Amino acid sequence: SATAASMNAVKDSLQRGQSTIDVALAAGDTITDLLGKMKEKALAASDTSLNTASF
Amino acid sequence: SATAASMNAVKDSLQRGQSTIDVALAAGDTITDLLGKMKEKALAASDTSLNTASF
Repeated sequence: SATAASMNAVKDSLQRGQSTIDVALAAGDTITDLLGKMKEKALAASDTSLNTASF
Repeated sequence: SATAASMNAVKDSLQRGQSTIDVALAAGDTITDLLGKMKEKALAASDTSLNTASF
Protein backbone atom coordinates (compact mmCIF):
# COMPACT_ATOMS: atom_id res chain seq x y z
CA SER A 1 0.00 0.00 0.00
CA ALA A 2 2.96 2.34 0.42
CA THR A 3 3.38 2.05 -3.34
CA ALA A 4 -0.20 3.15 -4.00
CA ALA A 5 0.44 6.24 -1.91
CA SER A 6 3.52 6.92 -4.03
CA MET A 7 1.43 6.70 -7.21
CA ASN A 8 -0.79 9.34 -5.66
CA ALA A 9 2.37 11.42 -5.44
CA VAL A 10 3.27 10.80 -9.10
CA LYS A 11 0.02 11.97 -10.68
CA ASP A 12 0.45 15.61 -9.63
CA SER A 13 3.85 15.87 -11.32
CA LEU A 14 2.39 14.47 -14.52
CA GLN A 15 -0.37 17.09 -14.35
CA ARG A 16 2.12 19.92 -13.77
CA GLY A 17 4.02 18.83 -16.85
CA GLN A 18 0.83 19.00 -18.86
CA SER A 19 0.21 22.55 -17.63
CA THR A 20 3.66 23.80 -18.59
CA ILE A 21 3.29 22.36 -22.08
CA ASP A 22 -0.08 24.10 -22.53
CA VAL A 23 1.45 27.48 -21.68
CA ALA A 24 4.23 26.81 -24.18
CA LEU A 25 1.71 25.85 -26.87
CA ALA A 26 -0.29 29.05 -26.43
CA ALA A 27 2.83 31.17 -26.78
CA GLY A 28 3.82 29.10 -29.80
CA ASP A 29 0.54 29.72 -31.59
CA THR A 30 0.96 33.45 -31.09
CA ILE A 31 4.52 33.21 -32.40
CA THR A 32 3.49 31.32 -35.54
CA ASP A 33 0.89 33.96 -36.36
CA LEU A 34 3.51 36.68 -35.93
CA LEU A 35 5.91 34.80 -38.21
CA GLY A 36 3.29 34.57 -40.94
CA LYS A 37 2.71 38.30 -40.71
CA MET A 38 6.45 38.98 -40.84
CA LYS A 39 6.79 36.91 -44.00
CA GLU A 40 4.00 38.94 -45.56
CA LYS A 41 5.77 42.19 -44.67
CA ALA A 42 9.14 41.03 -46.01
CA LEU A 43 7.56 39.77 -49.23
CA ALA A 44 5.78 43.09 -49.73
CA ALA A 45 9.00 45.02 -49.18
CA SER A 46 10.99 42.91 -51.65
CA ASP A 47 9.48 44.90 -54.49
CA THR A 48 11.80 47.09 -56.54
CA SER A 49 9.03 49.31 -57.94
CA LEU A 50 8.37 50.70 -54.48
CA ASN A 51 8.71 54.28 -53.29
CA THR A 52 11.45 55.32 -50.89
CA ALA A 53 8.92 56.21 -48.18
CA SER A 54 7.03 52.89 -48.14
CA PHE A 55 10.13 50.77 -47.63
CA SER B 1 2.52 -29.51 44.34
CA ALA B 2 5.52 -27.22 44.73
CA THR B 3 5.86 -27.48 40.95
CA ALA B 4 2.29 -26.33 40.37
CA ALA B 5 3.01 -23.26 42.47
CA SER B 6 6.06 -22.61 40.30
CA MET B 7 3.91 -22.78 37.15
CA ASN B 8 1.76 -20.12 38.77
CA ALA B 9 4.96 -18.08 38.95
CA VAL B 10 5.79 -18.68 35.26
CA LYS B 11 2.52 -17.46 33.76
CA ASP B 12 3.03 -13.83 34.82
CA SER B 13 6.39 -13.60 33.07
CA LEU B 14 4.86 -14.96 29.90
CA GLN B 15 2.15 -12.30 30.13
CA ARG B 16 4.68 -9.51 30.69
CA GLY B 17 6.51 -10.61 27.57
CA GLN B 18 3.29 -10.38 25.61
CA SER B 19 2.74 -6.83 26.88
CA THR B 20 6.19 -5.62 25.87
CA ILE B 21 5.75 -7.03 22.38
CA ASP B 22 2.39 -5.23 22.00
CA VAL B 23 3.99 -1.89 22.85
CA ALA B 24 6.71 -2.58 20.30
CA LEU B 25 4.13 -3.48 17.65
CA ALA B 26 2.18 -0.25 18.15
CA ALA B 27 5.33 1.83 17.75
CA GLY B 28 6.24 -0.23 14.70
CA ASP B 29 2.93 0.45 12.98
CA THR B 30 3.41 4.17 13.49
CA ILE B 31 6.95 3.89 12.12
CA THR B 32 5.84 2.04 8.99
CA ASP B 33 3.26 4.72 8.23
CA LEU B 34 5.92 7.40 8.64
CA LEU B 35 8.26 5.50 6.30
CA GLY B 36 5.59 5.33 3.62
CA LYS B 37 5.06 9.07 3.88
CA MET B 38 8.81 9.70 3.69
CA LYS B 39 9.06 7.64 0.51
CA GLU B 40 6.28 9.73 -0.99
CA LYS B 41 8.12 12.94 -0.10
CA ALA B 42 11.44 11.75 -1.51
CA LEU B 43 9.79 10.54 -4.71
CA ALA B 44 8.05 13.88 -5.16
CA ALA B 45 11.30 15.76 -4.65
CA SER B 46 13.22 13.65 -7.17
CA ASP B 47 11.68 15.68 -9.96
CA THR B 48 14.00 17.85 -12.04
CA SER B 49 11.24 20.12 -13.38
CA LEU B 50 10.66 21.49 -9.89
CA ASN B 51 11.08 25.05 -8.68
CA THR B 52 13.88 26.04 -6.33
CA ALA B 53 11.41 26.94 -3.56
CA SER B 54 9.48 23.65 -3.51
CA PHE B 55 12.55 21.48 -3.07
